[PDB]
Amino acid sequence: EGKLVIWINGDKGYNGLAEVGKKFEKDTGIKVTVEHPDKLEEKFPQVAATGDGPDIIFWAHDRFGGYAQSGLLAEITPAAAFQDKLYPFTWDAVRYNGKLIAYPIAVEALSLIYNKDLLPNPPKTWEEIPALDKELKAKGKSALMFNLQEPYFTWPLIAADGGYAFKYAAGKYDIKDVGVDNAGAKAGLTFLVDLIKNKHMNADTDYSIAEAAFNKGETAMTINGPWAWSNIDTSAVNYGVTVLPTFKGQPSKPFVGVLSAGINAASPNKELAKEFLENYLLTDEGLEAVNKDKPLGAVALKSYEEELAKDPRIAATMENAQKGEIMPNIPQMSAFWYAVRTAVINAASGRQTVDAALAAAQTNATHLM
Amino acid sequence: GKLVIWINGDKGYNGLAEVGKKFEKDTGIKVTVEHPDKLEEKFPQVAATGDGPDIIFWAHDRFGGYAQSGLLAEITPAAAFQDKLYPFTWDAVRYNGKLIAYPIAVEALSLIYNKDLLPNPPKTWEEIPALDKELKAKGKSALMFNLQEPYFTWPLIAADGGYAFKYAAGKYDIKDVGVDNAGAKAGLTFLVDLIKNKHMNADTDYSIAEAAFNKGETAMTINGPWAWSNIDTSAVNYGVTVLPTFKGQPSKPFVGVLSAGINAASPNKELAKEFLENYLLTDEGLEAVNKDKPLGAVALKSYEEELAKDPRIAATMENAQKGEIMPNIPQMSAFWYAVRTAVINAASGRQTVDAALAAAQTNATH
Repeated sequence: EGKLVIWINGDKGYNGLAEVGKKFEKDTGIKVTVEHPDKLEEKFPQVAATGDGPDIIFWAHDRFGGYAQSGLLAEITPAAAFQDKLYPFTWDAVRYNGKLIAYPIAVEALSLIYNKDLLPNPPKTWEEIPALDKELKAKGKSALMFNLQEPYFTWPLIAADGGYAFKYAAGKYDIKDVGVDNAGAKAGLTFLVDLIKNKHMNADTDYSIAEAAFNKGETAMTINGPWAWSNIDTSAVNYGVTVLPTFKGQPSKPFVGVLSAGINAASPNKELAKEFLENYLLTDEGLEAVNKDKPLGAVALKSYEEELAKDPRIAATMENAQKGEIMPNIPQMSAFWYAVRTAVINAASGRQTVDAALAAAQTNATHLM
Repeated sequence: GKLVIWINGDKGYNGLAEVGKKFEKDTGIKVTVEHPDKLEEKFPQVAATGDGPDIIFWAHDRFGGYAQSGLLAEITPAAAFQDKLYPFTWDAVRYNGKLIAYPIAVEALSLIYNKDLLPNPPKTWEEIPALDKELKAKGKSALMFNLQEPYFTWPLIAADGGYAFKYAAGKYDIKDVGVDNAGAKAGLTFLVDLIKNKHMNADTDYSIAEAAFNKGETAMTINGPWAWSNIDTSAVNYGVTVLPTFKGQPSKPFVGVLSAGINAASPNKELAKEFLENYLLTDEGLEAVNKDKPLGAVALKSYEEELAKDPRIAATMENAQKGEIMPNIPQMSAFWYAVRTAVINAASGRQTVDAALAAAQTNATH
């Protein structure tokens, strides 16, 4: 019953795509049918939900937003290693309401096309076109002709100095929507409290107790960060560092801290700062110099991370970071931490149930704003 | 000219100074690396009188507060530079849709395990109770970590859908159309002026422009990869390049990304993913399609690097990176229709620039 029906426009290389289909079939036994029906982008929303639509549709990204609005497309979830194989801006094109809803294939935009016999070296600027046209008109030619009837062609110029269709409103933390009190949080906290109730952990275990027990070889596992590594290195323990365990088949989501270099808005040296950071520091040699002095852990620069991640501990830090959440960069985090500290302690000890501790934390977090 | 850099005393500040010294050797500009106590508290105190360091190093989360006070300069790296760092690290230094710092390093909790006690650690939290029973029979325990601090316990709590504050995704704002602002008027006025001064004709359309270029009557045109084959058939030896700037800013062509979507109702979603990821989005897969009918520039970096040996493709990609992604919402239909009318009417004598854009603003909205 497994098969793939693929829709692509008749002006694309659908025979080429079929050849890829045939390779798939040869490897998997699964038959791939490539079709190019007329009006396929109109037909798709008509048939897709009924159980007679294609499995895969190829079209320009802009139409997929409308499809996504109707819930016609499956959220895709490629691994980080796969996402990194495509240009970031192409993933931006297939994002809707913060979800990836397609795979990017190809990229098209307008360019400046010029006659090399008439103009061996074309102009850099729009402003130089009037004079260039005067010069060419003296030989009975013109500088520039393009389609003025269709805004697609004239928009690039119009947009240049601040024209736009729709303002993209940036993503934002919503401080009135706290998630300490939902089903997911209750499940995780209940598992934790149950580990305590069942005597697999003690409620009063803290940083030092855990560190000592691990470094003295009394416990098989601990949860900690790169700051703890050197203390373990000096111990007798042969340790590894790995991805955190899943809970209900989902990754554990540690908060991620990103050591960042900000440029003072009042600095008269902003161009120097940019030059230093981009071209001296954020290079393999620059990060190496810093790392050698005191380890950075995992780094944001791909080329150097690929070198550092030969150490599995660094690889694991990065893997956990990619599965985690970026620490929110807002003042209200203080209220969250305080409320949550209390909730876990009270649940861990039996002073409150899980539901009442999280309920109280939800109300405290919001009220402390 | 100089650079004073602040970084915490627990970081590799001597290493950073060595980088500073290399900068000085090349530029003649001295870099001073300092690690004052409480530097993250000091910065908003002295930056806000305007006498602080030029560069400050700290964890990204503190920079949100700084950015709220306008203490940090918006950074604008080129596309080629942004691509050198992991996307998610740029997300960490974004505030109100602006990049406010450069990401350096990445820190997170991991599972640390004793290889002599446990050569292969558990993949699941659920398997820990049984593992602990087994280890307790030898006088050991499975797992000990800091239960007092939510930083350490949150990973588990978050796993099944706990979160601090809902991040509401970025979104096109349909009540905010920008066809009628100073920038749009500037661009359109320059265009109308090209017409008024007889450097272009109001009536020029796709076919007229294509014919004139392909017959060697005009030095330049603006067009996409779809037009190339018709030029190839002409006598004209052509090049393809980056669009001209206007007021020293890039022309921003709309970018179309040919995309493959998976039907939400499909019972074959895992097959689709396998086909797309591991057969199609590879060099050999894209080559098969490309050989049949050219794709132009491609999203797959490894194959784009091969295709971009053709300067025309390189130029398409360069323009695409400087352009704007075509908004993926239905309301674009209203924008195009309104704007089509505005440009035609301004280009002709039929309306002024201001009145044509004003009418288009009102037509787009609704």
